[PDB]
Amino acid sequence: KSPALDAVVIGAGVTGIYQAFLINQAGMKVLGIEAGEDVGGTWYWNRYPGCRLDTESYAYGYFALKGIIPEWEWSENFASQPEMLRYVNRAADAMDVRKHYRFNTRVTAARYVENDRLWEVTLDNEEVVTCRFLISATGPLSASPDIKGIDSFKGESFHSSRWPTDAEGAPKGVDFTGKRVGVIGTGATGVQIIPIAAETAKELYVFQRTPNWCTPLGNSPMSKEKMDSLRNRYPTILEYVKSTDTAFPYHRDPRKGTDVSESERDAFFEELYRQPGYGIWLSGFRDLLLNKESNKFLADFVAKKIRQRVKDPVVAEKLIPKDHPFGAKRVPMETNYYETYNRDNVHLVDIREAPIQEVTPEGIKTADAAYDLDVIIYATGFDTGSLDRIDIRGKDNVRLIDAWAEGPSTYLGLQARGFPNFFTLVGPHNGSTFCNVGVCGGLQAEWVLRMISYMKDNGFTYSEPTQAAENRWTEEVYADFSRTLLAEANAWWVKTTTKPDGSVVRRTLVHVSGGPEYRKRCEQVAYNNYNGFELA
Amino acid sequence: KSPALDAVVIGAGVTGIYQAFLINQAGMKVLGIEAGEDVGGTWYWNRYPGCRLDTESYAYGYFALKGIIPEWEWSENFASQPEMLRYVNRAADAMDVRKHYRFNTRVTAARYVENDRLWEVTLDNEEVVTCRFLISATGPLSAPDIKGIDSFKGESFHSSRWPTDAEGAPKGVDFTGKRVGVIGTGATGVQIIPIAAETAKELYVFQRTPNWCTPLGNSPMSKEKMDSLRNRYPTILEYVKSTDTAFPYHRDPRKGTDVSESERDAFFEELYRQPGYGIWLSGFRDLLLNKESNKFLADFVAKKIRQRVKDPVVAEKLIPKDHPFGAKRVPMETNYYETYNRDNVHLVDIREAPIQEVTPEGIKTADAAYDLDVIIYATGFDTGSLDRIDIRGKDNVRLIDAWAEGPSTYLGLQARGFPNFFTLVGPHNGSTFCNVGVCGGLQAEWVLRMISYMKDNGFTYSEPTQAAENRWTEEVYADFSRTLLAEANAWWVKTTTKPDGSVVRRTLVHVSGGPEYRKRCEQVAYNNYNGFELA
Ligand SMILES: Cc1cc2nc3c(=O)[nH]c(=O)nc-3n(C[C@H](O)[C@H](O)[C@H](O)COP(=O)(O)OP(=O)(O)OC[C@H]3O[C@@H](n4cnc5c(N)ncnc54)[C@H](O)[C@@H]3O)c2cc1C
Ligand SMILES: Cc1cc2nc3c(=O)[nH]c(=O)nc-3n(C[C@H](O)[C@H](O)[C@H](O)COP(=O)(O)OP(=O)(O)OC[C@H]3O[C@@H](n4cnc5c(N)ncnc54)[C@H](O)[C@@H]3O)c2cc1C
Repeated sequence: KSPALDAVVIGAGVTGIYQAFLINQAGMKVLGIEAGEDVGGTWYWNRYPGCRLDTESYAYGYFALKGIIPEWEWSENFASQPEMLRYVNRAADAMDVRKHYRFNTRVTAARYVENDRLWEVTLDNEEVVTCRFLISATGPLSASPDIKGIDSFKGESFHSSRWPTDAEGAPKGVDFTGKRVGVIGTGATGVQIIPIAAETAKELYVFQRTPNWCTPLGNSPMSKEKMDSLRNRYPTILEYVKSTDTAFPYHRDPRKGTDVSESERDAFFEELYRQPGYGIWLSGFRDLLLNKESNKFLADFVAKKIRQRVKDPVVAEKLIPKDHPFGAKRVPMETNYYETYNRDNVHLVDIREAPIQEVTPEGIKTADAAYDLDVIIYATGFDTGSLDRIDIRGKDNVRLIDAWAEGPSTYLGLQARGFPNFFTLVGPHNGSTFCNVGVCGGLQAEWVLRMISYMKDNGFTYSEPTQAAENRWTEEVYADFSRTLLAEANAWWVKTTTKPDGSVVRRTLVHVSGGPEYRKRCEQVAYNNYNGFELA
Repeated sequence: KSPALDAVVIGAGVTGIYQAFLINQAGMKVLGIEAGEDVGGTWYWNRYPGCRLDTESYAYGYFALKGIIPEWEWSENFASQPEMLRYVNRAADAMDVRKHYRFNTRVTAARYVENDRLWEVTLDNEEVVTCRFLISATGPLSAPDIKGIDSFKGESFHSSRWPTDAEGAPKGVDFTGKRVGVIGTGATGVQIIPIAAETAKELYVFQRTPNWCTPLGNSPMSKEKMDSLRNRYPTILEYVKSTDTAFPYHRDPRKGTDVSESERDAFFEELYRQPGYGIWLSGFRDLLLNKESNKFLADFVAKKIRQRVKDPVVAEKLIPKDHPFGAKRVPMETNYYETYNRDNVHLVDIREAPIQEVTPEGIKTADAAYDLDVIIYATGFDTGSLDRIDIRGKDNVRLIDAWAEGPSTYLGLQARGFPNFFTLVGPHNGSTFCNVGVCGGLQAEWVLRMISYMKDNGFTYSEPTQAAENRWTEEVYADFSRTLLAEANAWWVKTTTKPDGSVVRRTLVHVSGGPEYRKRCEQVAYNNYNGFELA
């Protein structure tokens, strides 16, 4: 049998809708599927107070850089969620892409049918569509707590992954006047929520096990003159972000930390720290993430600034990580976060030394005290992937989740052996963790378009990585990872298995190779007739 | 005073015409100047028999890849000069670029007017045109001192100016009944020699020392293949934009010394028989970094020459002993070695017996006299294309004097002393080992972006700072020094001892990978052209 569609794209975040647009544009039959009511992905689902980009708006706005909505005007240097959603909606208007999508629809299963070289996609556990190619754009991140009696709390509970919204689409109940509020989690979302909650809360208790390194965002409104000169510079901006390791508008200093004196370093860090955006991390010395000494130079500088900004030295010290290097995790940026602790009604609770024994009807119970609360905010982190919710079955009925149980195994981060004609766009296993996804995801969608077109042009109906290509690729991805500070720092990012026979397999959950070098490899493969893929 | 033009572009080869096209398309006023009649540059001036690409036609044809002439059809895998000239003509037609050019016109001088931030450009030592920006696209290569050349009574042919018929094809390529001498076995000689031998009564090749050459493996391009190529143009473009040379090849990730002798030989045998430059560009990653690895390949190619040339004494005179393989841009050949197997073809070693003079009757060497009906001077390449122009910067300094110790630039594009002046496509910015169809196109795009940024911001002055130029120029020498090229081509380095006794070394050749170099250029452009003072 022949499939009804050339492709199904799962997801209508920035990645999915661009893939669908490209495929329709090339004259092929695409159906998008989205669980929500409309486009946006991240920017549709996440509506908690202070939700905002870490990437310069202009750099994230690939659809404007690529001339799809070249006239777009950013109002802020780092756009809030509502502005981001307007951006994605405007892009979708211009792409005329909503008409290819079925919204309010979940893919629950997808099954490869060997004899027909197609995928059977089950929607909402009932209807089945068939496509030659299945393309996942289901999100590089998933909702992340492990404490008794959470459901027993009799006040208002808020979860940042599913913040309640009103009729407009704005967050519900962010006015905390008269309320004692407890926040669990000081990761990226916690450091955005904490300062805002503190504006109105009667009291605010922050339950922190271990701190993250955070740096100031430096956000400000975008003037008309800046926005115009940016747009005039788009051709250079595009070429620049295509050429940096992360696709952020930053590149590392060519010197090592020791190439300069303590005096120069301090002045260098001071200047970076006060500059809006990720410069402090991404413009740092070349060995920042390769050398413990070099990393300590910066980590000690950031500590110094945290002690400057927090008045109480006891509290200051609890906000400074002693257990991991700076820049081992996508660093959260913040707007007046550390200053929040200077408020009379803000209290830091160290739950490492006094762990939470249970959430109770009245609040939170640690080993050391009872906190009577009206509100608990679960400012919960991020990893388990977006694909696990789908029962994906490849050849011989193998489950993707079993295929990847000892860690992701792919060729080029895009296809897995066992699962022909299936592309996995934008995920930690192909570089989303440290990427400007706006740009990285766009370029990846373009590469997938070119492979599908090549197959169409050549009459190929089957693609699957060989065992050798997959194994070498995955080993090489791990080898890249292991040469950095991330490997010792993030233990859970490496799956180590000892096989029956006795071989030891090491795989990283997170691909950290530079984008340009990654894409150069992908073009080497594409030009040489998709070497490493069995095509038929 | 305000300049009449935003820019003057010197030259109508593929680089110049593209630059001029870009600037006019951006809505700026450009004037092109070209010494010749029409467009083509290389492909206009070089009309000798056997002239042909070393780069796969589809990969050189950036104008087809970029959608300027997307419908173009290559008739062979490595296009002959006549096909290339048609390519450039068709591109120029589609670009509507000839209307912006002065032809039959030679820039003789260019002077920077400091009070006015513009260039005065002198044409054929008479008319003066003014521009904000001067962009040289005068060619990555320029241009024999033998007593008595004018004394020969036979026919003399110079490869750089082969006479043409009315249809513009080489004249006098039938040597039936003629005794022919060819002086030189660089790129042009090895293209001319096998063709001359098809008809010559007798052929004498006057060779000082041999080059390394490899088989081109050229063949006609079928419609089927052309169409499949056109369909993958998006991929082909991305690939050539990401390889080190912009050729459609990338190095093997392994070091030569890491692969066994039997494997290596087999690897080399397959590449040797594959059309184009794979034997060099797809080779081991350390070919130009490790002497033992290079020697593996040089020994292999020598084994192939001994196989192809029947007489071992002649074969050995055709195998270089003085240099590593691939330390110069390697001439590719069509049946060149086999020419020497013919009974009427003779290799004359002029190292062993240098030429004394040309005489009315032929050539006299230290050893013998050769009676000839035809002499072909198949000349090679040194001096730069800019040397022919009297270029004066601030305080009336000559560019010749500013670059006397070697080229000194920022980003290979502008030189301190010479504001608003861009040098496109020359050995000092990567042309030697590049597919110039692509590298040059990309360079022109970068310069256009800089010029557009200046126009947007109202800047009328650009010049590299001393620190930027020095740092850049020193790095370029550093990368160069860590390759075999430093030992192999000693004349590619200028070593000056200054009056204070300090030693300055500059490379004449920039050898960084294209992608890396362009990344550096974008780092600069994004950061408001840091290292250029702009005003
Ligand atoms: C708060 C926050 C801030 C961020 N800030 C940045 C930033 O500044 N810079 C940056 O580069 N990245 C940032 N990101 C990362 C973000 O993931 C990417 O920028 C980008 O939004 C991901 O786009 P996407 O289309 O790949 O996936 P998503 O935006 O996650 O969209 C995936 C879509 O798939 C749908 N879906 C999933 N499964 C199914 C199914 N089974 N059936 C039907 N539909 C399904 C979901 O409903 C969702 O709409 C941020 C993420 C978060 C959460
Ligand atoms: C025989 C041969 C084969 C080659 N094969 C390849 C190949 O296969 N692949 C590859 O990448 N490269 C090859 N090259 C290199 C070649 O130089 C480039 O490919 C390319 O043609 C250079 O283009 P250009 O526009 O930069 O300069 P050119 O083509 O050299 O043109 C420069 C133009 O400037 C004009 N000019 C110079 N000075 C003045 C002046 N003062 N006033 C007015 N006009 C002036 C000249 O008349 C000329 O027309 C080859 C070169 C030669 C000689």
